[PDB]
Amino acid sequence: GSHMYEYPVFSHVQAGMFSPELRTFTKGDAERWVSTTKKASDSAFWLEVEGNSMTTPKTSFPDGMLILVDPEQAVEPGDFCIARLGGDEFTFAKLIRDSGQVFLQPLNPQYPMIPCNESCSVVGKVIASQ
Ligand SMILES: [Ca+2]
Ligand SMILES: [Ca+2]
Ligand SMILES: [Ca+2]
Ligand SMILES: [Ca+2]
Repeated sequence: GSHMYEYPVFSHVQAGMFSPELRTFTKGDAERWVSTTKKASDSAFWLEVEGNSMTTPKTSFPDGMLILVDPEQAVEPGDFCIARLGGDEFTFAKLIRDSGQVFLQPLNPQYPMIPCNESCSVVGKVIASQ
């Protein structure tokens, strides 16, 4: 007699003009809720992938896919995550170790890898998709 879960879907828009991979949360409550078997913290939420920066040329997050983000789970190289850059804008990428260096790597080679040091902090771990 297990249980299923449903988390809020949060909206976000392109942060800049020529950087679609950079997002910003929109003002407003959640209007949509998506279910999953994935047990997560009460801070967890979904984000709709909008674009192809995470679409591979076999893990791949095509445009339109929903991803479950849990701010309460620890992230390490190898995990996919949401990272805040600058303090207000965020991006969805794989956290990796490039020759010992920590970078955010989009799955679509067309987008640049970004260092995660000072103006970079992890928002949450991606733990599921729909
Ligand atoms: Ca909590
Ligand atoms: Ca779309
Ligand atoms: Ca570990
Ligand atoms: Ca899935």
